[PDB]
Amino acid sequence: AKLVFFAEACIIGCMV
Amino acid sequence: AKLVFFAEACIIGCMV
Amino acid sequence: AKLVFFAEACIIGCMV
Amino acid sequence: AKLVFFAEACIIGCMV
Amino acid sequence: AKLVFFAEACIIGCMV
Amino acid sequence: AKLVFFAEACIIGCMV
Amino acid sequence: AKLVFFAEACIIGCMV
Amino acid sequence: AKLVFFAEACIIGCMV
Amino acid sequence: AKLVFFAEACIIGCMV
Amino acid sequence: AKLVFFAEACIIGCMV
Amino acid sequence: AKLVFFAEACIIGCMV
Amino acid sequence: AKLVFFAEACIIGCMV
Ligand SMILES: [Cl-]
Ligand SMILES: [Cl-]
Repeated sequence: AKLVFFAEACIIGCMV
Repeated sequence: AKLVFFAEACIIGCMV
Repeated sequence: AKLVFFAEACIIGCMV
Repeated sequence: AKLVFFAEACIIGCMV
Repeated sequence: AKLVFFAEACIIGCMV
Repeated sequence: AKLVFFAEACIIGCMV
Repeated sequence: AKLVFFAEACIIGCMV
Repeated sequence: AKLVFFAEACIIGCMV
Repeated sequence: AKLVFFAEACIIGCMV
Repeated sequence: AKLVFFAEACIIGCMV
Repeated sequence: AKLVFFAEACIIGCMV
Repeated sequence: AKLVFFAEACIIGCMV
C-alpha cells in the first residue's frame, strides 16, 4: 500500500 | 497562500 | 503528554 | 485532492 | 522568526 | 490555537 | 519521478 | 493502532 | 528504543 | 548520497 | 551525534 | 546554510 495525503481545504494522511 | 497547522488535541494542516 | 499519531486508515496526531 | 511530492534532485510538495 | 510554508500550487518552507 | 514553528538559528514547534 | 511513501506495516519513502 | 518510530541506529515508522 | 514526541507546550522528539 | 535541507531563507531538500 | 537522512533509492534517517 | 538535526537524547533542527 501507499501513504497518501488527501488535501480535502485540509491535508490528511491515509494509507491506501 | 500558506499551509496553516490548526489544532483544536489533534493537529491538522490546512490552507489560507 | 506526548504526540501520538493515531490510526483510526488515516493517520492523525493528537496530544494525549 | 492529494498532496503529491514531486522531485526533479530536489523534492517539492505540490497538489493534484 | 517563524518557519512558514507558503503554498504558491506547491508548498515551500521559508523562514520569516 | 495553532502549531507555530518558531525560529529564534534552531526551529521548534511550540504551541500557541 | 516522485517521492512515494510505500506501506508494505511500516512506511518508507522510497523513490520512483 | 498508532504509528511507532522504531530505533533500529536508523528510524522507521511502523504501524503497531 | 523508539523516537517519541514529548510535549512540554513545545513538541520535541527524543529517543527513549 | 544524503537528503540535505538547503538554506538558500527557504528550506528545500535535495539529494546530493 | 546528528540525524542524517541517507539515500540507498529509499530515504531513511539514521543517527550518526 | 543547511538544516542540521542535532542529537542532544532529543533531536532539534538547527541552521548551521
Ligand atoms: Cl498500490
Ligand atoms: Cl514574527
